[PDB]
Amino acid sequence: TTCCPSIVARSNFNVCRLPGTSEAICATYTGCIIIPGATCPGDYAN
Repeated sequence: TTCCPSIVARSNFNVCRLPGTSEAICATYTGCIIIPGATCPGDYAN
C-alpha cells in the first residue's frame, strides 16, 4: 500500500508511476511510503 504525506506528493507519485517506475523509487522521489498493511497513518494521509 502506498501512503503520501500531502496531495502534491501523491500527484507527483502518480506521474512517477506512469512510465512504470518501481513504487520504491517513486517513494524516495516524492516522500511517499510503502507499507505492508492497508491503513495509512495520519501523517501520510494522502
